[PDB]
Amino acid sequence: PTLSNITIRIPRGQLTMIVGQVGCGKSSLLLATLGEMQKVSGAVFWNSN
Ligand SMILES: Nc1ncnc2c1ncn2[C@@H]1O[C@H](COP(=O)(O)OP(=O)(O)OP(=O)(O)O)[C@@H](O)[C@H]1O
Repeated sequence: PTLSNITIRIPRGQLTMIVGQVGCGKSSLLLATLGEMQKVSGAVFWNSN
């Protein structure tokens, strides 16, 4: 695994400006959010209005 223990909840209309270092899981989360990263132990349920 290249990422774990991600516990963030964001309702709709929540502008969440992600900041971080040079290579500390910024774009990787941006891709894993869409579903392009293999998730091993994660409870994720995307839903909309
Ligand atoms: N799609 C991917 N598949 C495999 N490894 C990835 C993927 N995307 C990023 N990585 C790797 O995971 C690590 C985390 O990188 P990260 O996602 O933080 O990069 P970044 O935010 O684009 O970087 P930077 O701050 O330099 O712009 C790096 O070693 C990177 O090479």
